[PDB]
Amino acid sequence: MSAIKPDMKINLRMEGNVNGHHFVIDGDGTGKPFEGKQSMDLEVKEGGPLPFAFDILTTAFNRVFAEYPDHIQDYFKQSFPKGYSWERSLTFEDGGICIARNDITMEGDTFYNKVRFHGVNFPANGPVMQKKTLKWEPSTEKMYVRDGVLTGDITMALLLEGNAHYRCDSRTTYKAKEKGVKLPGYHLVDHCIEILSHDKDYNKVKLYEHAVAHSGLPDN
Amino acid sequence: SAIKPDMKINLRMEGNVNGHHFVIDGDGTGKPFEGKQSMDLEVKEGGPLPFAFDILTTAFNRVFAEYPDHIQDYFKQSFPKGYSWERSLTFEDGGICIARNDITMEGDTFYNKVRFHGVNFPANGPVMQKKTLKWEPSTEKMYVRDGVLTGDITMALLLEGNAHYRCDSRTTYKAKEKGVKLPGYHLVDHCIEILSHDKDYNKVKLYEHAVAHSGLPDN
Amino acid sequence: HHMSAIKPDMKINLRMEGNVNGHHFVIDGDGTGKPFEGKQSMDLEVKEGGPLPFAFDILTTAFNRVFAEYPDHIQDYFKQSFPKGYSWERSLTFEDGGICIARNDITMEGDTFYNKVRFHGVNFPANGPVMQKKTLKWEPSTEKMYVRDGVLTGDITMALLLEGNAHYRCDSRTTYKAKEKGVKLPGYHLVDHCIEILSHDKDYNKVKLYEHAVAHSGLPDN
Amino acid sequence: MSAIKPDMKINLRMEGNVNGHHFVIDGDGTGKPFEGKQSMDLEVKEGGPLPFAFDILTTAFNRVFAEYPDHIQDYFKQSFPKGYSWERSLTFEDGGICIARNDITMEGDTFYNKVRFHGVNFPANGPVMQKKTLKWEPSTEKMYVRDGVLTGDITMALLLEGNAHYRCDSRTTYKAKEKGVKLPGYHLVDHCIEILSHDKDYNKVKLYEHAVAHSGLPDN
Ligand SMILES: O=S([O-])[O-]
Ligand SMILES: O=S([O-])[O-]
Ligand SMILES: O=S([O-])[O-]
Ligand SMILES: O=S([O-])[O-]
Repeated sequence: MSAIKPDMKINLRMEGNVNGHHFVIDGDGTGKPFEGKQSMDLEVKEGGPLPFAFDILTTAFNRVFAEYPDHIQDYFKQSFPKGYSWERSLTFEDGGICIARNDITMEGDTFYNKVRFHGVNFPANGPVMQKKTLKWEPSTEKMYVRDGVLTGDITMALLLEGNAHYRCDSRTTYKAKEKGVKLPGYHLVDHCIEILSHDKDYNKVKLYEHAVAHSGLPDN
Repeated sequence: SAIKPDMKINLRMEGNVNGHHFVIDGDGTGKPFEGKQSMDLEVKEGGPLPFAFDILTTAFNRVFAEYPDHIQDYFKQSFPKGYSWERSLTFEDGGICIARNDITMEGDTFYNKVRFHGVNFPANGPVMQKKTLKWEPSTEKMYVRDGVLTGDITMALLLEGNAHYRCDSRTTYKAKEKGVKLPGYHLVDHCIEILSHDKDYNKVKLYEHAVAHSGLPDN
Repeated sequence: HHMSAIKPDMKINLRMEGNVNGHHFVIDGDGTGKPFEGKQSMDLEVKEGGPLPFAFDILTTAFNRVFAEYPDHIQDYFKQSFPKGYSWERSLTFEDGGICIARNDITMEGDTFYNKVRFHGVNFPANGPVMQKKTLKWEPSTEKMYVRDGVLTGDITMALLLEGNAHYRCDSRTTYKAKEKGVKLPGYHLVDHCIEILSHDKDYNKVKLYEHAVAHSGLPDN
Repeated sequence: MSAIKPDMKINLRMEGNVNGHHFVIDGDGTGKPFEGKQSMDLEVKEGGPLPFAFDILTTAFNRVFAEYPDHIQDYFKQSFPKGYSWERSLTFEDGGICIARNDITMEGDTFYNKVRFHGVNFPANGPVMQKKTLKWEPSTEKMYVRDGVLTGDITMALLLEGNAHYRCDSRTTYKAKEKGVKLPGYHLVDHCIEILSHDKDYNKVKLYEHAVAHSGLPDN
């Protein structure tokens, strides 16, 4: 009966374009949906080595991996077996702007992800093209309903070389495939994403994320 | 050393939104180390306010935040000298607000010289029409930007009709005593609430609670 | 410093592949124009994805700055970018959250320019003017051309006229990069724009587009 | 039918607070409304010398000084003799944000301007606090009505040392004092502001503006 199982697999294919540079990246990972933890092994098939910081791709690599408590409606786990899809905009503080789409589907213990990524106006001397990023700092997403659609806004920062921070503002719009899926009320989703390991050219990447939902102070 | 477990709070706030001057006085208390604080507010001039009182609340001290041991408390170490902050509020309908505050301490009480200015609020907007309900809980991102500690918040106002209203805020904190160590990147959980008020919002009770943390998985 | 190889009467060969709100489409373009008068006209034709569930207007500026009246006192970065050609990247930010990215690779071969165009929009509200197709007209705008991070960049403040006398704000930044080296960067200058849909069918499967652009250096010398 | 003379005098006094620095500037000049030109001598009464770039203030130092054609409704000259007021937000690309107000009342032959200005969050090493600005480039104001109010949005740029540019996005709201003043349609207003002369620390500044209203191409 259960559409969401304790241990599930993740199959992902990304096709993208940043500043004209086409790229194709494959993923194959595992995760625990009810614990909000997933890990994935990536491998760029085309366009390696990448000319930009790999970090800007990480959040495009499923909120069905998040620990939802009882008092908050879990929109994403209720979206399967049919699945869902999202759209995202990434506005960086130095002009660089990205859009991204993902169409998620399920078969058995496996999620399938059709991911698209596009970025423009990234300056050559910028920390993205200079590859001076280190990690995404831990963040907190704001979930709320906007125009009948579950939307998530995140203020977010990249750690740069030299104790500097690089600002990125994101908006995601989630839409279930099935009709009649209960939209949740306002809530927060704490995030944490990390590159566990990589080779020199970032042709091989192991990514890990942890996400938890809550109602904020003083409920958490 | 300079901050007692219980403190008194005094706040004078003059402002202008859409050409409307106003003067508000605040007298309340709070326990800094526990991260909680309360305050009674009175519109001594400009009442009744033709705009939603909620936009003023965040202007009405991060020293009232529960900081752990593993995170540098830049605000509690800014005393007895005190500190200042500037702020910019950017609402989604075009309304822009700026604010500043000088925080001092003579004895056991906190003195706050706050100013507030807001422009370009739409007439039928949820602010000038008082369609707001409360500030939804948020998370401030603390990080050093150009040698100055900076807090950025994506906060949302709950409106009437189960709708939310966007506001992006950037605050720059500056300690008076030169030498106060800047903290690393960290988060500050926030929850603000109007506990009680009258019809025309002349007398208002405000309450806050702030907890600092390292985020996942250290929170 | 060399011959632009751009004759006063040029042709345009365009093909756009794009995605908006998950909806995929393919559009082809055929038109003519005069680079020295800063005027051009094109016949668009939705090959795939028709009919478009969104406003056609958001696509129109994606459908070449080589068609702009540049005075000889202002450096014409685009005309001197040929015969090698150039390419641009653009971000479109609407006031309701909708964000578009677009890029065009422009080449010249003989008498005709060629455009490989891509367009991507996200986060448009279901009841916004775009998805409801309540747009009417691109108001005349002025693009601010200047070198930024060693790259010629243009910033505009655009507005769509809606039904009911309302305006739909949009902020656009375009970056321009030449394929050949040695092309001189211009100083700050303005570019006046006026794009207009002259004719179309009901479902906008076939559209007739027109642009007129004139560069200048603002008051008082304009 | 508005009692606006071809040659008018301008009286002005600004009180402001940028970066915590309080200041007072007085202004006295003349202008030609139907030719859209105006000149003004400025004097720093308090706060001198200003620790920030003077250029960020000049845009605040009256749109009746704009040449309007006959096919465009001149909302500003139709607001007198009762006068009008405006509000403005200045958003810079580096985080610096300014608000500004002015109440304009006409007393016979002289225009009076009660101006207020406030600026926050300017980086210590930005071109403003370092005073690296050279001038405002000529721009174009997009006038249109939003929620029953005349509004102008401008993409303007400050020329910096080395011929770099410093972006600023601005929005102004105009409100006539008298009820039922006919709102104009979408039109453009070309601007140029130029500091003609100044003293060492900008305590005395000669300012000039030239504004012309039009309806864009091909009317240009
Ligand atoms: O970033 S780490 O905590 O996964
Ligand atoms: O803690 S308060 O929200 O009751
Ligand atoms: O308008 S002034 O810059 O000649
Ligand atoms: O160029 S005219 O047709 O707007």
